[PDB]
Amino acid sequence: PNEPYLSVIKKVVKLSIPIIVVNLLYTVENMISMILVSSISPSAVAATGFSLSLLWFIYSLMALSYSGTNILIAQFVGAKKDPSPILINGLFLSFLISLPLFFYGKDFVLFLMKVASETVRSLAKEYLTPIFWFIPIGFLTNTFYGAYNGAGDTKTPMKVAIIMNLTHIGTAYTLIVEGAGWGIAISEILAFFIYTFLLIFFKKPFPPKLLFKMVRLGTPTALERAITTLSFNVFVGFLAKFGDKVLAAHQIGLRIESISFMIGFGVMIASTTLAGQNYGARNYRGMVHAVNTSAHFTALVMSLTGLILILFPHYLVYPFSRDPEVIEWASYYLQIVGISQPAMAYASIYSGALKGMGKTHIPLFVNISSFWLFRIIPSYFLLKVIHSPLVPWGFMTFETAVRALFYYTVFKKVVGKLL
Amino acid sequence: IVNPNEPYLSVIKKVVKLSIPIIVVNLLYTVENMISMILVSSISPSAVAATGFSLSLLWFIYSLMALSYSGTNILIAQFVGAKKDPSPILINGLFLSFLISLPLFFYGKDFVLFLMKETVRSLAKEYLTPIFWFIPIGFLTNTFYGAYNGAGDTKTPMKVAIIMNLTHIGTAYTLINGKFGLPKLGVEGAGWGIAISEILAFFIYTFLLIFFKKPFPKLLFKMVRLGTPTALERAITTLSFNVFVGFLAKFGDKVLAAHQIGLRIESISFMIGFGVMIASTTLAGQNYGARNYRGMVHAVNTSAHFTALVMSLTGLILILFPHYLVYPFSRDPEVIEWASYYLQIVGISQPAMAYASIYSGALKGMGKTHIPLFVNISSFWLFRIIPSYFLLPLVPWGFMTFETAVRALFYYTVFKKVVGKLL
Repeated sequence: PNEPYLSVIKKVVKLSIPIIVVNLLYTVENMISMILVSSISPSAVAATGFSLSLLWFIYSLMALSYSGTNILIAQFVGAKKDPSPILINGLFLSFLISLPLFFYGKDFVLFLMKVASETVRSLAKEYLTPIFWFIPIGFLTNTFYGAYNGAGDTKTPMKVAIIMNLTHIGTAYTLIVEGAGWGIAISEILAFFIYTFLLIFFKKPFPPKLLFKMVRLGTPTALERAITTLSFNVFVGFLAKFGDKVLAAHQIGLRIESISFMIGFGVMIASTTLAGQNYGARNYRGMVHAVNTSAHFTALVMSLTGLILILFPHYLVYPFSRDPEVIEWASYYLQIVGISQPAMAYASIYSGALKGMGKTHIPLFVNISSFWLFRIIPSYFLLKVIHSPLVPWGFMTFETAVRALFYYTVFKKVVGKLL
Repeated sequence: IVNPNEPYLSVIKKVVKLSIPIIVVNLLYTVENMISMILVSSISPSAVAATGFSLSLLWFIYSLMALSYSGTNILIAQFVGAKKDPSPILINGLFLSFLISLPLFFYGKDFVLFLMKETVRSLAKEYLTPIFWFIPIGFLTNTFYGAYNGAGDTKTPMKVAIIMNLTHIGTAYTLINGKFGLPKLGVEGAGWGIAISEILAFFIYTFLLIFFKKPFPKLLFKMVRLGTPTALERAITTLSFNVFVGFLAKFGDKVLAAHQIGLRIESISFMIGFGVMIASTTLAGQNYGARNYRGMVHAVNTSAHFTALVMSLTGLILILFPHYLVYPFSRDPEVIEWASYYLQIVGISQPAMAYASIYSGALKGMGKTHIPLFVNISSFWLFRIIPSYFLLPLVPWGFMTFETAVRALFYYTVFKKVVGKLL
């Protein structure tokens, strides 16, 4: 409402560091899994990495189960209303939409893999056979992880994520390509049963025809994620035309940015929860200042981090790559993407804040509508003059800025009609 | 346009007066595609296969075509209904298709070859080179369509469709063969024959709005937010219906022939509902903006049951005489028995395809355009694709029927709970 800086960032950080921890644990989990399957064969690593980096399209439709619950429970707890009929319907919706992935889901993935090699797909079949048996289990765990975030108790998914990733890595270590998928499956079932023992017993998540609501709210994000993975695939294929050495540096820049993506996504889910609990309580002038201060602080954090990127180029990639004409490209990458990290703070906060406010159809109209018009398209037009990979990266950096002043200038006007 | 107490006959005469031009646009297109298939069938078998899979693929490519249509079909309906000036909507709807069709221009011709997984592909190349050349013109023409059925004037797109179809004889029959001494374009002829047909309609279409001021003389985010869910409804259902045809694909070509000919015999007795659906969209839009909610309900309630009677007669014809409808298209007997057993399963659902179509169009007029997205999708899996998976050729078809019958009682209750709370 009008509580000062320290007060609002205390209520933020204590519920945003847990999501940062969860996402960084996911990063560590997948890196250690890459290392675990690296001790098999380059073909096994190819299969595993391609099948994992391809699920961001299947493992991307659960934005219904996640968002349709996260958005509603925030406004319901904010308004002090019983947020019980959403957990039941949230779990029912997750289990309902996870079924078309149980059956014709892995076959869809094999179909997409055909469009690589043939042995790689046959090994990916072994890797995905146990994963798809417990896909509704993963949908339920995701609905839980999206419901605890709405009630303002992210420490519980933090603890459960520590448990789940430890179990994942341990079971994969024991069984190790099929055991690597058994790791995911067993981790998901264990985290799900832990959530169940926490739920019905000590009602810690919480103690019926809003399927319209959560469907209509989660469908836009379910779009955004998949239609962004495809778009970024086009943008990545842009770099494939000129050389394969520069091509493999974007896969390192992925992890370099991954920590900041995880931090911003944590402070995005947190700002989502905050904006939702203020909008539901009919406390709009509260969420204005709340997201304002959260953005002002996360922008300083991101300034510091993206400045680390600029000031320490090679001295973050030495363990990764150690050869000429590589440190140059990853370095120029970081130095170019260093500037556009505060903008990622603003574009994460404001977009996640509208999500909590209910404007879930806005992100795909600021992410997809930005993207092309300012990056990809202008580098798919200029790139016939300058034949160097600095064009897509510099345009990336400029476009994250103009996207960051999309969100800001579409936030001000949305709250105007509210007052 | 219809008041809350017109005696049914009064509107039943004023809905079949308006729906018939839409029915003639939907028909004659059937003849266009039939005659084009035959003309291409006059040459190579690979040409037949390539053209068939192209038109069945250009169904999906055209799913990004409703965004300009649904954006201008619905809006104008309300704008004309609420006696508000709908001209800027017209220009911002025409300029939208063009602007949004160049993504299909340039990188979009090889996209088809990409998705089509040898001579067959090369024949698709000499086919998808001149059509995509004038594809913005076709998008604009479909937007002109949309505008005309929205404003309530469907007879003009009827005449335009007639003249375009007549442009598919000559600029086709000739350009394929070569009576005019012109070189045999081969399959490419069937390309130009489509492309050229748009140009003609463009003239007539771009003529009336200047010379005769058509019927009449920012914020397109509205139009885009309306058109995107319809594009999803027509882009995801195509995909996911192929996941249902995989069910029947497990019995050989003799059942694929049954389903493929069912598509045809169906289509013949399909345009009725799609025409009345566009008409009911227009009616519900023109009454929603005019605050005539009771009259809107009365119109949709009367037209739904009238179309139910018509489709009951139609399904009865399909059930009583299936053998004679398949005799034109099949000589292998087992195919005959499968197609007859199929039409007896569809003809039942025919009356239930009137309520679905009418209520589907009706909720489009009154903004709510995400309804048919999560109504026609959450029904596939839940009722036709899964309950057929757990019981496995009459199981999948008999569940198709009752799915598009439970889609009736689902479209309705939503419609009634939405429209009773309008009052």
